[PDB]
Amino acid sequence: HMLEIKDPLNYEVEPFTFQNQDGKNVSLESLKGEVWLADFIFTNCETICPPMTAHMTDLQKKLKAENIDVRIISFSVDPENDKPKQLKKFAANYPLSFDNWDFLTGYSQSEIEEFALKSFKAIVKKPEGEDQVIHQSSFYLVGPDGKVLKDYNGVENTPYDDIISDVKSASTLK
Repeated sequence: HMLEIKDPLNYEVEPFTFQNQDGKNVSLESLKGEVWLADFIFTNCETICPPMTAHMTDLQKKLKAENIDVRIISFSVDPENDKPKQLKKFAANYPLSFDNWDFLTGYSQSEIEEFALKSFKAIVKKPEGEDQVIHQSSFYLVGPDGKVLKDYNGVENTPYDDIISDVKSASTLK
């Protein structure tokens, strides 16, 4: 045994309704039941170079097999300055497929705040990100209830299973 008997997570992402990069409305309603993948990023600074979305892009392939109605959601970090147009432009660089990939607006950080706080601690307002600034591109695997059950970090080094698990227990063992 090491980190106990592994790093089970249960990170409940509070349901809400969002608009995707198609201007199309989607809620957790459409995903709760399913094992849907999640991430969140900006693209505003950066030239495009590291394997940032590359992991997601690679997994988009696998997704065909997982498809059922699992979607890989990807919400905007600081959507006021970035905006879904930047995610679109970035998707025009990282050679990805909207195919079965819901890039979500979230809208103003006031809107994004409570959502991303509860869900992931991932707001931009008072904190800048004190972690999710430099080059993080962490996966979440969001379970059927809406609780996350695995993470990964793509570029390895800080897999985020371990951290989110530890935070899970430390919080109040969700």
